[PDB]
Amino acid sequence: HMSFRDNLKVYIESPESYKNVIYYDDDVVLVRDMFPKSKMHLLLMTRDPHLTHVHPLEIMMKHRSLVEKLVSYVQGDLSGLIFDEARNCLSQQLTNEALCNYIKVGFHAGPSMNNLHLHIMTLDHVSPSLKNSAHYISFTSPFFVKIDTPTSNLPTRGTLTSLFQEDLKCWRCGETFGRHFTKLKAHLQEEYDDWLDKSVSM
Ligand SMILES: [Zn+2]
Repeated sequence: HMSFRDNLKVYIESPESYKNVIYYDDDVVLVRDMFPKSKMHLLLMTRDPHLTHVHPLEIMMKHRSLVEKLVSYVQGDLSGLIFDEARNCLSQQLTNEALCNYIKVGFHAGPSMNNLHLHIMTLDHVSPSLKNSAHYISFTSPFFVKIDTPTSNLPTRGTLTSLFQEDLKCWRCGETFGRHFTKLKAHLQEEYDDWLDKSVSM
């Protein structure tokens, strides 16, 4: 397991060693992504050696126990922690109320790291580390498998390549930008400021 794709393995082996880790116990580790693709971008990782290397699509289909445990952490145990993190990344003026509708949770259909990781992130996609269409698309299309996706609605592996070829479009308003990733980025910034302006008075 010496591929760079195995680099997450350190967080579940020795979570006590990394400042990036904001919660762990015997079962899971909540860690900040080192290349955040939104203002807040966290990963929830199982520490189970027999689950960490299972593909997320096989997890969704055949490991509901784990799915339910992860959800219980996100929506229960760690909810307050995640909202506080969001306030640190966005604005302290934001309520859990407003943040709840500004966060998404799910797996990549074709992860790039080998250890199972659930993405927990704000919707903005305003971040320096979002650098190409593939990044953006991987979070705003069916390639992002929302944790509440029914098994019957899981994406087909074969058809996954075609998503990354399509014009860029804003997730919030649907405006398209062709392949002008740079124009998309400027617009995402505009969308975030708008959401933030509306939301801080609430
Ligand atoms: Zn828009």
